[PDB]
Amino acid sequence: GGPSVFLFPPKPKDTLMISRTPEVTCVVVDVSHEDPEVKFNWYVDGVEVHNAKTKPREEQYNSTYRVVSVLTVCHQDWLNGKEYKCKVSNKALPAPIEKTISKAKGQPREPQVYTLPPSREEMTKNQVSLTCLVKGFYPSDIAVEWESNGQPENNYKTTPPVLDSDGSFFLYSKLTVDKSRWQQGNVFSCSVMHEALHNHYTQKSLDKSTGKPTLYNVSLIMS
Amino acid sequence: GGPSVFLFPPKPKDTLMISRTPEVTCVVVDVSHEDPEVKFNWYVDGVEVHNAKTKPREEQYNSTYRVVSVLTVCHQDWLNGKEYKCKVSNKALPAPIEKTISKAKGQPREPQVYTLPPSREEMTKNQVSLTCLVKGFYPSDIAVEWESNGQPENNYKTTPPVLDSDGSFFLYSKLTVDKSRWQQGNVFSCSVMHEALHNHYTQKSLDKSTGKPTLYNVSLIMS
Amino acid sequence: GGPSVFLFPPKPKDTLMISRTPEVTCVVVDVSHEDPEVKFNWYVDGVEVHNAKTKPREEQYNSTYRVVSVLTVCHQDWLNGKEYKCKVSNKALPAPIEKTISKAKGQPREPQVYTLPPSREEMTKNQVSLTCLVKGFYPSDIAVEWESNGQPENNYKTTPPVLDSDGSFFLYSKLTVDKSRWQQGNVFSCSVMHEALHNHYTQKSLDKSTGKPTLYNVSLIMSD
Repeated sequence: GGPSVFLFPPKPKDTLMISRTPEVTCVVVDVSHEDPEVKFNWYVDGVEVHNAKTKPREEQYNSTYRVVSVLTVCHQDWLNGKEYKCKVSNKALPAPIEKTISKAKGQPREPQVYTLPPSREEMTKNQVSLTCLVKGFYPSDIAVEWESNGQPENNYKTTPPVLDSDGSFFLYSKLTVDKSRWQQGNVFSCSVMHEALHNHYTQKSLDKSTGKPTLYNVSLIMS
Repeated sequence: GGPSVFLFPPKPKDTLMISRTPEVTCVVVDVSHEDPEVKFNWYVDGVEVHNAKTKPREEQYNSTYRVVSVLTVCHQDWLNGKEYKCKVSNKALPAPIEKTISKAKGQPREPQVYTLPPSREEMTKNQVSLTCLVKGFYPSDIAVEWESNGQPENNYKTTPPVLDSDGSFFLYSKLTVDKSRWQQGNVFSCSVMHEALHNHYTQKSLDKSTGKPTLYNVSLIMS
Repeated sequence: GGPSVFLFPPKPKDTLMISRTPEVTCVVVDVSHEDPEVKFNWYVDGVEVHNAKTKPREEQYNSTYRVVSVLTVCHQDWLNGKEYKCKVSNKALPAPIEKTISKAKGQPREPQVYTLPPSREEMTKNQVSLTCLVKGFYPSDIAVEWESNGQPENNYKTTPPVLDSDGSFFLYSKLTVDKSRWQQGNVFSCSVMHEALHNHYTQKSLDKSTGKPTLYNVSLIMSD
């Protein structure tokens, strides 16, 4: 098998709340220069799709030759768990290689999201870090975005999911903001989007005064 | 006999979010008995669509034939506000009739969502009323839902949108609950889905913490 | 072709206000211009009234005429719930059409009125909104009005009544004002008028204080 097939699965974030149609690419890399032409076929539930698209070939700095294809896929189709196959045939390869993509067949798990107020030591520094974690989701396809007024901040960072003993997944998201803005009591939240969650959207509000509502500052004066 | 043709827009809750399927339909009422079969044609921007289907006709109490045709739509297709054409052609009908359905054009305005605690006089009664209002949205298409941490409820009523002095619509939603769960400190969240909102979703939660006393307290002195 | 008579029941605020008690409106549209004569009849409790009032017809572009007529009758007579009948006769209609209008029949219920103070998040906005909700009134006849002793408020918002699960009705009244006026402890109330309510008037004034345990934030002074 001379030519190789590189499959790019659709972005888990893209298939969520509608921004653009997710794209899956069945790129053909390591194509021999003797026979640049490649035969490409479809397999979707036994019926060929009518939205076939192709892109011009690109030649890299090295000897590797790539052929790239693009698609449009409806959001509801991916959630249905349909089976997809892109078949690549070439003269150089003796027999075709099979790489089939489909949604994971696992039991959905409802995830839980929590927020942690910054520590006192972080108050010493000029930057304040806000952390929120999401845990208990069996599928690895999830999105977390720190949402504020107007355009969301791009400073947020998300760690990859880590497997747990129970078989679920957990991850953290950290956002660094200015120290001065923290005392203003601005609203902060990290929206978590998962397929198991209701409406695929959940939000948790984090505020300085929400950590502890206990009454304070009691003064007594005796003559 | 010249049957009447009625057009209906898809439910917004179908359109703005993913899993629920939005279908467009153009219904016919008072179809002549001579030709019960009615020819329906679906056009999207002047393009034929093969995915549209028509349910079989049924006989009603008023002896009037009703034929319903549904066409699947994409969320981005309705977001772009593309024109849809329903063409009705019948043997009894002397001339086919074409109807156009399109999204209303307007300036998207971000709505503000607030929650009001129950009144002191109202909490004495067995039933407790929780109100969540959304204001300042120019389009008339908006969805309001009530839920808690456990599961969504169903005893919620949403008032129809009404005009304002500026022109932006505003409305309220009321949920009736028991005092036993309300006094235990249960979160209640109203979710608003609007086109102008970020990710077409915005949740506002209540933890019965409204009217938190200030940190400062009145000093006590002795004479 | 044939004229169509639309039913406009009296607005309960019209019944409540002294000046507009007697007015009852019959409205007819799609009147053919070929026939100039219009016959109007009022049947109160099954009998004809001697006096009548009818304004001149209004011309419409689409070969139609609008006829509005006013009948005078005591407000207490309408409050009794007796049926009223409007008859409109014209040459275009082969036979006269009789329309019956009456108040909704049902068990009267005493409505409940509650005011809500503005949320903390709203003082960010320049304009502050006050809400007064009414609920649990089976009849659709209700009148909610915002009132202040210093000066009546120009702004007034009211949603249409919404049917409840038990069969009653509920709605809200909204008043937007300035932050300074609300902070200065201005007196606001939502007068509610219903047929079942005693004296047909209920006032629920809203106070500036939110009932928080600490609002003074000023050290007290002891004097013996």
